[PDB]
Amino acid sequence: MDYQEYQQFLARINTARDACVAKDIDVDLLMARKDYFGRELCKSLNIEYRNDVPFIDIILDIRPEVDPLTIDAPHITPDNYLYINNVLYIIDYKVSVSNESSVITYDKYYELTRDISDRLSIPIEIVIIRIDPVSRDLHINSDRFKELYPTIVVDINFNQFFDLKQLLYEKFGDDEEFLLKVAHGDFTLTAPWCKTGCPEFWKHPIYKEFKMSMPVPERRLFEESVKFNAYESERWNTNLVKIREYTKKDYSEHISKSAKNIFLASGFYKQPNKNEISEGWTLMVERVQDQREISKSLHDQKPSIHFIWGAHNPGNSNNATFKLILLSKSLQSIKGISTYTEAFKSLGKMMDIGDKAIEYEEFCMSLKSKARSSWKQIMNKKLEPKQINNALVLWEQQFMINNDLIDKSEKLKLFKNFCGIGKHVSKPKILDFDDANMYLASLTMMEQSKKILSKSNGLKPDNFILNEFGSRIKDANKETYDNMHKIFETGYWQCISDFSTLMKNILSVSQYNRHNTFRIAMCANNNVFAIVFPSAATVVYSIIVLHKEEENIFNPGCLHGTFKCMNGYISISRAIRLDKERCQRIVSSPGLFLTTCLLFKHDNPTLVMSDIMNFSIYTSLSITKSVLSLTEPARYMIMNSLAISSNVKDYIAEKFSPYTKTLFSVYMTRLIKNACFDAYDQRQRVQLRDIYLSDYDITQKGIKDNRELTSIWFPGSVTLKEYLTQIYLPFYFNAKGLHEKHHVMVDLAKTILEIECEQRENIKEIWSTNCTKQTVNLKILIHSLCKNLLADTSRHNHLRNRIENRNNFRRSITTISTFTSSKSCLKIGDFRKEKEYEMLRNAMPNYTDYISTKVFDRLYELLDKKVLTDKPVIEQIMDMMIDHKKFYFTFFNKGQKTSKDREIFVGEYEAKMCMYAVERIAKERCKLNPDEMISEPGDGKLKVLEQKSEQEIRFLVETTRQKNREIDEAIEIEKLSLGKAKGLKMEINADMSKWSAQDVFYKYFWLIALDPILYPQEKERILYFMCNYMDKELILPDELLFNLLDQKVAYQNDIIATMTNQLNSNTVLIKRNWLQGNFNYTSSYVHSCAMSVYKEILKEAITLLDGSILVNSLVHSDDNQTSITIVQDKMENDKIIDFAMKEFERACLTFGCQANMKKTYVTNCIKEFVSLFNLYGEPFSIYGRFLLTSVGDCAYIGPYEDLASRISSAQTAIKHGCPPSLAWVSIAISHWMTSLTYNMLPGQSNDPIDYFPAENRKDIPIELNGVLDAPLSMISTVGLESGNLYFLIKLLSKYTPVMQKRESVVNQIAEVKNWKVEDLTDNEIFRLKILRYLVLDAEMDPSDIMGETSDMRGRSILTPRKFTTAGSLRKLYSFSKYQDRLSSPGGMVELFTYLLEKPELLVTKGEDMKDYMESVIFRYNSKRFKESLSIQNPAQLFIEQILFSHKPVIDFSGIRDKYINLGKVTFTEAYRLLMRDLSSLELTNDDIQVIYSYIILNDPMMITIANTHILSIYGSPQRRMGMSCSTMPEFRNLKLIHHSPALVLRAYSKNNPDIQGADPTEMARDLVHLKEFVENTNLEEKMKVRIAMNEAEKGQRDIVFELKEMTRFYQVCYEYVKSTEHKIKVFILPAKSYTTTDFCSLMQGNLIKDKEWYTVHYLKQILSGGHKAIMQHNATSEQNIAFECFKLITHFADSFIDSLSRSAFLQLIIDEFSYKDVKVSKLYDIIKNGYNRTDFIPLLFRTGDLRQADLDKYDAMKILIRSLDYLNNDIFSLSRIKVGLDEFATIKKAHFSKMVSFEGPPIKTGLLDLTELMKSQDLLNLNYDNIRNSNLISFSKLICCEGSDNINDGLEFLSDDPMNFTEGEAIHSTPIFNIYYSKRGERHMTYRNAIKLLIERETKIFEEAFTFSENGFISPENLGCLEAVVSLIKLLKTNEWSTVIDKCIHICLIKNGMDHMYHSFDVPKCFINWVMFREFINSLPGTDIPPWNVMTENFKKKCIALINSKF
RNA sequence: AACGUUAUCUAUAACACUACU
RNA sequence: AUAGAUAACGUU
Ligand SMILES: [Mg+2]
Ligand SMILES: [Zn+2]
Repeated sequence: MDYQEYQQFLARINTARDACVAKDIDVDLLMARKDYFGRELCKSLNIEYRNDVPFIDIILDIRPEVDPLTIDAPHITPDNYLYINNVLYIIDYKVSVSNESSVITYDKYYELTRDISDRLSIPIEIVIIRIDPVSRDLHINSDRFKELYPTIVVDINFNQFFDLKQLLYEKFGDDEEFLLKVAHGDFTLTAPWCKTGCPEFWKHPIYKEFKMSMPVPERRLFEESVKFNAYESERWNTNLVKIREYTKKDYSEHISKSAKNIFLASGFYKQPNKNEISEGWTLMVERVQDQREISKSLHDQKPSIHFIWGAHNPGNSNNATFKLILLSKSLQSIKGISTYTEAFKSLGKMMDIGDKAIEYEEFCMSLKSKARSSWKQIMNKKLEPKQINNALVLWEQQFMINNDLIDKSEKLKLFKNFCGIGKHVSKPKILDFDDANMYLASLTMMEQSKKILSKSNGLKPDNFILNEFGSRIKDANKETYDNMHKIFETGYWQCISDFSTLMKNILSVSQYNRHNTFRIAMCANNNVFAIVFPSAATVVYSIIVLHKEEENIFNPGCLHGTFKCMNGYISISRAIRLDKERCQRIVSSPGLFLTTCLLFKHDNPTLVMSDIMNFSIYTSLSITKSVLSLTEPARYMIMNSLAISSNVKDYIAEKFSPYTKTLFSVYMTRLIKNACFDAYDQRQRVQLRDIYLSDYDITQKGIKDNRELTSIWFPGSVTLKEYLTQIYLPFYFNAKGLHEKHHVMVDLAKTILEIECEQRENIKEIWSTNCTKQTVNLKILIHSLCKNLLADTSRHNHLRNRIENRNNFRRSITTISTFTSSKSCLKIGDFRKEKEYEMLRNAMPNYTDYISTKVFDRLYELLDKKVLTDKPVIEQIMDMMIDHKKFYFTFFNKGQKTSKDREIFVGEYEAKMCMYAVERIAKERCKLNPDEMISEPGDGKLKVLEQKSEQEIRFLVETTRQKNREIDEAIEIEKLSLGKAKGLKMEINADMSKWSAQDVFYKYFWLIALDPILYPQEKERILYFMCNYMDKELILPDELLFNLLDQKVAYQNDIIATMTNQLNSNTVLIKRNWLQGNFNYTSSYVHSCAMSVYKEILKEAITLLDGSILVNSLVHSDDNQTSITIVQDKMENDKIIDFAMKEFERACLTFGCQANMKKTYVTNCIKEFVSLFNLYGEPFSIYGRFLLTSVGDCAYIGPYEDLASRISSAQTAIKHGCPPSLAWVSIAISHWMTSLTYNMLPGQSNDPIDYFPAENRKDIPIELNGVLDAPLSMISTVGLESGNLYFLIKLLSKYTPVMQKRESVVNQIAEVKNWKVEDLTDNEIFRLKILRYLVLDAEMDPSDIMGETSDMRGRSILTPRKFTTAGSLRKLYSFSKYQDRLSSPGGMVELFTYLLEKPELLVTKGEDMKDYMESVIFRYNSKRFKESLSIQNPAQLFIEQILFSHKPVIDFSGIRDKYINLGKVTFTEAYRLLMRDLSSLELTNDDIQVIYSYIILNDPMMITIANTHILSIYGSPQRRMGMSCSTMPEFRNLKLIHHSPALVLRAYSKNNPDIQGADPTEMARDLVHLKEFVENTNLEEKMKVRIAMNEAEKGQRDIVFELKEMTRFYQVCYEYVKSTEHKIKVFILPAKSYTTTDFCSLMQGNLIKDKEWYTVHYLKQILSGGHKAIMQHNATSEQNIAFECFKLITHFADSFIDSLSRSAFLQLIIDEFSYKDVKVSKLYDIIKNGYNRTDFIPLLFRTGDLRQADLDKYDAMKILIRSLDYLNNDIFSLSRIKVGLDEFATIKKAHFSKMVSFEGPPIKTGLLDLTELMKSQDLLNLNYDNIRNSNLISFSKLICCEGSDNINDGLEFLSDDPMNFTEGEAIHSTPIFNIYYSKRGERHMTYRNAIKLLIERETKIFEEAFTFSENGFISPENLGCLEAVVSLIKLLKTNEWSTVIDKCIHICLIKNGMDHMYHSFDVPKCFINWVMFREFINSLPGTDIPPWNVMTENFKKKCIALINSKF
């Protein structure tokens, strides 16, 4: 803070030019940070601030009476001291990331002060305060000091110092002397990881080819560089500098040529237009016709939607039996002849139950009841069909196939020709997407669908989502609620819901369907039925629709035929076969449909809901690859069309491959085709917003929001943000796993082998200068690598140690996560038995046998075979790099949502570890590189983009102004503007084609050869590794060989056979394709070096052009974002852009990369990078993806955790900028999906609303199948604790006393003991009982001082148990060993004893090979791990969870245990039993205290959230103008544990604080703290009692129970001992947030309303100083409230009040007002009797005081009161004072929006009441123009005349000093935009003058609005009319419109000087006769003045209504 | 499958819908 | 620089 110091340091940086003083200024910056932290800490702690006070001075201070010069005081200077309770404390402020400085300072101070403490007879306590800059976590060594001050609420931001340090580094980064000076140490290397190098590497054939490739000098340089040793040489850069100097000539020559190329460049770049697009489309259609088989028949189409629908019949019934009878009767009465009419009639006769409906119902209920009585399914009781009429009924809605009632030939025809059950090169058949007839048919189909579906439902729209979230959504936005109502009312919603429910029924009944039975499924609709035919898995079904009259059904091209029948027509759909995944997608479809509709329609009146519905119903239900082939390429086509420069034409001609098998696909293809042209047309209609820079931050930025762009998928006008949403969202409509393994595997192999062939036949040369494809310029690459390595190793000097520490190089193999997971891995060897396949090995000889096992099992096998050991991992990595000669790889399909899947490669363990080592080296190198982005954690790339955009905008504006100063001065001529400099902002968004396949691997070798921090032996070993790796062999998967060997017709041009010697071997040698994803960091790094070369080229070219350039290149892996800002005046921008693109391509090709010009594009402003956008400084993301993933897959273990998993996605959507109403929509959809999973919808069987005392499902807790209910900040912050938390806040608000109602949460939670339990309502009582007994433990006490937090306790209560099969588990070697141990006598008890001996292994990774083996063996005991190990189908789990809803699935024994002191139980019975049990329980005030203490008081985050909810106050709303990213601050600043939690647990397992890698004293402190926590929570005692009681109950030691209890104990300990986790969570907020309170305020204000956001401030200080698991019983202070109040008062008095009356006004407001319900006199008393008095010098001086000591302290911070009096005799400011002749002392500014928190008696000055001015909203702005252009309505609030004559005298009591006004200037750049900023206005513009102009203008307007009589306003008749109206308004009930009219007419009379008559106004004597009053008001000629007509007429209507209602 | 994350759960061991319609 | 399981996003 202290921004004055900020521009002081900025000026110092600007004037800085020497590296020898850069060190000094950096030290000064660090000292400034130190003293700023010290000042803030002292202010927080309410103590005096000192700075290095001498120790003798404090000795004298504490003991003045003792003589000096007798005890030798040490020369140490403590930062501060505190003497209380006869104890002295030494305080020092430290700002570091580690505690080394703190611990050494502690030791020194302690040792020095022991003797003084001994002699002075007073103990000395050393307190060291440490604050970590990146995360503001607090560290206090002394516990006694923490006891003295329980609450510490320090919260500050170091971002200013970080920015200044960044500026310093960028200003001096190139300076080598500066780099070596500021180095924190020297370059050192640890012991080499290996003792000997690899001598056989030099004879490797790959290295021979390498050597032959380079010319002789390069070979020599390489071979000496690989032998260079940094340790041996006197300088580590010697070889680097030598190589750089050698290559400097060639590098400079190439740079000079590339720069001088700019003149040759022409102005014709690759901008797209209609000609290119048309030619590309023609080429595309020609190519498609060549490849795909085009059809022109409508009958050849495939079903766009696998469904047919019809309206429901209200005339009929709804019972299931009646529906079945109606369906049978309809099927039995088919009229006409057709192919399958006889079969359908036979089916109708086949299920004819006759009139025996009751007997059939009895049978089905009996069977159902028998089934719903067992955990497992019933065996050995074979079912038998029962003959009811002519139907052999086997189960409810199931019918046996009776051959008697069906003809055999008809049966075979129906099953084969139609049903397809039982059946036995061409091209894919697609419809002509460009044929006019096909498009006409598509248009007709869509119009018919819209016509049928748009009809009203005819039924009430009541449903679960609306009922349970209407209030929340409507409060969020009324428009969204109305749109949802329109969605629900239409026929589209009914159709989609019926389809979903019917498809769910189909899925349910298809499980138990046999091969000779058929099922019937019904939905809510009485006309829609589904028939499910026998199956084997796949689901085969047909849809049947009964309708009164034909051609009235929704036919998405899937209707097989319509036939006449009784009471109308029956429509049969074609037989549909589907997979379970698509089945579940259809089931979940309604959520996707509703979300898509709401997202598309959100805030867009020009769009029509019908078109959005029509498009969404096809997008959501599209489960075919046809729409997949369209959604993906559309993004690139439309973006390139909108882009400034892109090669869209090629893309269309040789990439866009449409696959249109449906008419909807043709429609969407036409939509995309039109969108391309229309996007090219409208690219110039994008307009940027006006940047409101602040000279220290950028606010109100981004891109203007106006709808001019035509919408793509439907007619309408959309905003650019909405345009991007329409472009990008459809990609997320796709479904993953739509590829069939056969074809996708074949295509992946084809692509890989084709790339291999291309690289073998053509690519033979490695180094070239002409930029050959797949070639690298050697010289340039070497020079760039040398420069980048030098810079990186100069940045940090201990790189090798950091690499070893962070990547666990020293620790064991078992301590690395990636080596112990359960991912797939490959094993090679003689594995004949396990795989058994025989035909493959027999026919095909050369089979490199392989198997796919798990990583952890492979590691266990390797450890068992003694191949690997517990030695440091890196040594074993080197040993394996030498030993492992051969590498093998396999591949499979990722199953992504793209048109073509991305192949995924799996390698062996040895390759995994060696690649891990190399890639971690590269990653730790890249972490220092600013350009590298993978180093930045996830979601921080958005922040990087925002920072780059804002800094480049700043550079552009500054450079433009600086260059055009002279021209602007000359202007205030057209030729001068012509010759003035111009700006150009360009954004290149690029990706690289075939990043892994097409790459010169040799270029990485040099990156290792020139590496300094590697010893020559390590270099040799790594190079031998890569030489072996380039000889990798990819193994064809066994399935590919299976389906290739079973063709019987050889392929014409089989590349696989050619590479496999006609399938004679299953291994293919791959050389130049380093596998997909193996070397991300390495590749990325090299690309960053290439971007650095490009940056140098551009800078050199601009120097030749004599201009300014700023280039920012961001490189993730292959996706590159390059931003260029060029200011120059030589030639037009087109030549510059063409040159930039050409040289970008050249540089990208230089380093062996290849820019995908098809997907690479150029934009003026929009910067897309890894799916993150930055329109213009404004971050943006397509949050629709997270919204659509709300109904994704989940664990399906139980309702609560699935609700949690989907709320997770809802939260993630919120974090990306989703509006609150859409967030509620997503949450509601998630709740609906979870409810539908377990049949919990309202009215259904498992609906628990009836069984609980709840008005609606909101009252039921989440764990009891309730619904979420909390404000958005609650869910987004605490993560599902929001339910209980919000319930408790509601309780506090409802039941706390009025006096403490508005106090802090701590005061209320302490006063809770005074509640009357008899008042609580049942619902509340039930919820409190559930919290107290089901969640908490009864043994806890309200007097506890430390307790477990909600994070350390579970929440799930009801969890079904499924008797799942064991699985195969055969390939698992570790499983075989575990089974042998299990069969071994007494092995398990020995393993359990070992685990008890080291219990920390239960919750922490083992650090030893034996420990890892024991943990792996023990992990098999848990059935969950064994079940998860085998492959599973999420759809199968979902279906089984649906099916087992009614079976006893809840084990009530566990739920009973939770309360004091039979088998499985159903959900409904569980609810009944739980209510019966909780009825017997009881509550008391102590129980409520326990609940509140254990739920709220534990976590400081909970306290902060409760406070920010209770004390929130919302200010003036305003539209969201500029977004900005911000990370969430840590809510737990205090840290009680220092070591890592795993280390602390390891130490606590024993009692030895001294463990490996453990600091002794710090470890002892941590162990003491953990022991205190354990003994205070009684957790050890509770565990011991539990295990003892269980042992007594069983009679023998249930050892597994002991293991589980130990696991729970250590888990709770681990979660308590958690330090800061440094989670990276980014939120898009309307403003920048630095502190925690600012972040909370922005979050609260952003998530309340869609249209606008609010400014939120709190009545009291929300934060609380406490630890994670310690109850807090003390509130905070009020110092910050006083600070805010007095800052606001002083600044308001100075800015808006006349100087003469300022002191009197301040005295009065101190006298009687109060701020935030706190008397301002109390605040003045607090500030006066406080040590923070130097911040209020002017305020004190305006009341005298200051005791002559404040001046002394102020002088010490950087002089007599008598001087001050004369100096400030002139200056009348209340916040600004001048202590010296020029020295100025001021008070920090504050936002005026908090001013609403003031109240008191009115302050009447003249005709103005300043109290309303504080209470006002509009007139608090600082801009003169804003004040002068207000409305009379806002000013009207200030009118209090009581006998004034003129306006001027009353207005005299207003500030006459000139204020600031905002003015703007044009930027004159390629993207044209304005710049608005505030500056000091001249004298003639003041608050007085602004008020005068506003009042005169508004009074004239309102006067001419009320000139009723033609004579004039002052005419006697108009005066009489005004007297009449004032009499009327005074007599009748006061109205706000009446008051504003009265004030306006009164001020008009004041302006005309008629007030004396105004105060003489009365009821006219010529007029209580109300009838003639009505006559007169009805006679009033309401004028049509555009501003005033509305209020006048509304006033007239209100008055006439009131007078009518009066009588 | 590698990565970069983010958030959720931590048990000893033959049948759904059947609806405001 | 928790483990296990699951899910989602982005890159390869
Ligand atoms: Mg990209
Ligand atoms: Zn008056």
